[PDB]
Amino acid sequence: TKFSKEQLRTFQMIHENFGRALSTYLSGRLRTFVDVEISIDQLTYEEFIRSVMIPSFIVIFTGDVFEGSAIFEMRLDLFYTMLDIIMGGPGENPPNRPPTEIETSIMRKEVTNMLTLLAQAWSDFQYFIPSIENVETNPQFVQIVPPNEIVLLVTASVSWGEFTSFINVCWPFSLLEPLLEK
Repeated sequence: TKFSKEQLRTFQMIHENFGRALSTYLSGRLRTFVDVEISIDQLTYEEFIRSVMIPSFIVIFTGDVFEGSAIFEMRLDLFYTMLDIIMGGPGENPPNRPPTEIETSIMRKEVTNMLTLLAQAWSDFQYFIPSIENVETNPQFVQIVPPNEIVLLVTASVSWGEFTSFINVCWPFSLLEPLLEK
């Protein structure tokens, strides 16, 4: 429904810390300097989901302590750039298609690492171990909460060279609400 002023301040700080960890992690994986800027916004789930590209890499995840799911979404340009470089290539001119089984297998591990960094960012406020529930490439098939429910959307602007892409983490209010006291 809404958040206190203290509450969004806490969330910004948590994810700014995630962002710094993400920058170091991605700088390692893409073997170049990767800048990460974190912004936070509050909007309806329908507004978020309609902003998502077809196709994308959409990972639905939860934690041992969460009653419900959250979303980790990565643009495919970043997905294939990372993937190519991780496999030994230049990261030049990425395709625009759903990933194959092989590519999903490799990049799921990367997402698992990044979710672990997200969990580490949260460690003072709420311990959790992330687990991946589902992976989709079309946001039409992603309806974790009702359209009008408010979500906290964490946007990571990822920039390297002349390129700039995005990773989003979507936290539904119904997931955060029982934790808002902390």
